[PDB]
Amino acid sequence: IRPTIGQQMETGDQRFGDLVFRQLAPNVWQHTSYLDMPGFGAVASNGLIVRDGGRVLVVDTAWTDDQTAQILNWIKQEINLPVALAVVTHAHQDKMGGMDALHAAGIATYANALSNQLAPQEGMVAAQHSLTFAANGWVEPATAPNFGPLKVFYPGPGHTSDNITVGIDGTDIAFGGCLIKDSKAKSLGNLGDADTEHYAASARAFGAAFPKASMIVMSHSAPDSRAAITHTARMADKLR
Amino acid sequence: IRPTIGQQMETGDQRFGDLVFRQLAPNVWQHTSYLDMPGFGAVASNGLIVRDGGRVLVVDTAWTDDQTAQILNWIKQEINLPVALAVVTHAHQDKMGGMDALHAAGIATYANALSNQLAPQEGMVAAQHSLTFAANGWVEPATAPNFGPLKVFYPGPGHTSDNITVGIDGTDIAFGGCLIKDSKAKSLGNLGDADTEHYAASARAFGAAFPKASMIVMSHSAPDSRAAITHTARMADKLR
Ligand SMILES: CC1(C)S[C@H]([C@H](NC(=O)[C@H](N)c2ccc(O)cc2)C(=O)O)N[C@H]1C(=O)O
Ligand SMILES: CC1(C)S[C@H]([C@H](NC(=O)[C@H](N)c2ccc(O)cc2)C(=O)O)N[C@H]1C(=O)O
Ligand SMILES: [Zn+2]
Ligand SMILES: [Zn+2]
Ligand SMILES: [Zn+2]
Ligand SMILES: [Zn+2]
Ligand SMILES: [Zn+2]
Repeated sequence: IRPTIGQQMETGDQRFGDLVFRQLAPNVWQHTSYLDMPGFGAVASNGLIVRDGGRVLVVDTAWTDDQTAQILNWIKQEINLPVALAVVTHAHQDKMGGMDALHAAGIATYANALSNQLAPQEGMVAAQHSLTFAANGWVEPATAPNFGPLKVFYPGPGHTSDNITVGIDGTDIAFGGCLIKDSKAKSLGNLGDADTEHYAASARAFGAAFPKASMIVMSHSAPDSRAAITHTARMADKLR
Repeated sequence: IRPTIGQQMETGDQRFGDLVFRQLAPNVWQHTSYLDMPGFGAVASNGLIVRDGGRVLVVDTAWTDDQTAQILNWIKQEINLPVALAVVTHAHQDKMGGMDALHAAGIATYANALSNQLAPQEGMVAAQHSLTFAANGWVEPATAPNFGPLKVFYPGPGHTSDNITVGIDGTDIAFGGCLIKDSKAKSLGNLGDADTEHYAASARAFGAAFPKASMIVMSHSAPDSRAAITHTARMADKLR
């Protein structure tokens, strides 16, 4: 409802069960789910839903299996196309807590190989398939077959060592997950698993990988301008 | 000759210019090079040389180009066979400081894709080829072509997020690089770039990957028993 961390609801948001959905482009929506921590309040987390070529592609789970099943039910009601695959952007609960729900639904799942290696240690179910990356950060194409417009980029260690990012070709949208914070953020969030030496370069690498995108989507704020990238990088410069 | 950090010279060590070489098995030698730190003395770093029939394989550079050129000169004098390739075990100076000497010699160089992505940020030159890894840490074989007895394993983040390890097939030797400290060590060394949460599991994963290796080679101590692995993991348990 009214998160302690994460954006508030605004015009253009559709409530569906315990989740919120917002259309960002003709074929792209943002999903938002909430983890209610007793004595603290709710923490919102955002991911994406993309319609491409008669199928739906999901970026990130919700915090829980039940919330992720609700995402799939929203897709069934609003889009009514098969969900071909999901990409999850690192091995933490806000991005991978709902993997079992995707697997039960027959959806193929993909994550950075390192995310799958870390997953059990982080309390997560690993994805079924591992993405690997060139030294320049771009996904190795044979590991990401039939990805439609999704352009998957590993920017380097930052929020975690395994964090990946996703652009949507043909749109104005790029997704930074938990790496990118908004242009008005006062902190970089949870740095407990973070690489404070390399964070700034990784944020800048994300910006340079998706130079055209004007709508920067992220895990814990509303979509922002490219100022979110510059601000995240400058905040991260202070950690070195 | 007498490092402040690293093993001292014992019987069976051959001094060659500024470096020290020790035969570990009929076809395996340890190379040792020294970085003199002003007011502190020398820090030794160890890598390996492996003969595989009519060719030689190298694990890790020395600290500098000139020291690495001396490794190549020792190989020429003592073995007199071509170096087919080198594998470097993460993007820090002790393991990658001499890349330029390998390249000048025409030696094909390999590192974790992440090491190559970090190298420019660490003041290193990237290797010319990238290794990638499965979700259980084993190298993808197509990325390690014609590696002979070198069995490359990524154990998870520990000393750094990119650290890799190498078993020598057909021997009882496995190389832990800077991840593993000796059985008598009191500290884990430089933890500035370390993953303190995952270190213990990564050290144990290295041991489980090479369960019959009885001689554990590491960057800054003489070859040790498997107690190097178990003691490293025990110290790392304390970081969590
Ligand atoms: C919004 C954050 C500060 S929390 C989240 C994440 N942690 C969890 O998913 C944990 N499971 C968790 C545990 C307790 C709790 O109350 C809430 C979350 C992380 O550690 O990165 N991402 C962060 C970020 O993007 O900065
Ligand atoms: C033996 C260590 C403690 S230093 C080495 C490495 N650092 C360097 O290569 C740096 N270039 C460097 C900078 C200043 C200096 O005085 C010496 C070395 C690292 O940071 O991991 N590996 C460590 C380890 O294995 O624990
Ligand atoms: Zn996270
Ligand atoms: Zn987050
Ligand atoms: Zn963690
Ligand atoms: Zn190091
Ligand atoms: Zn070292």
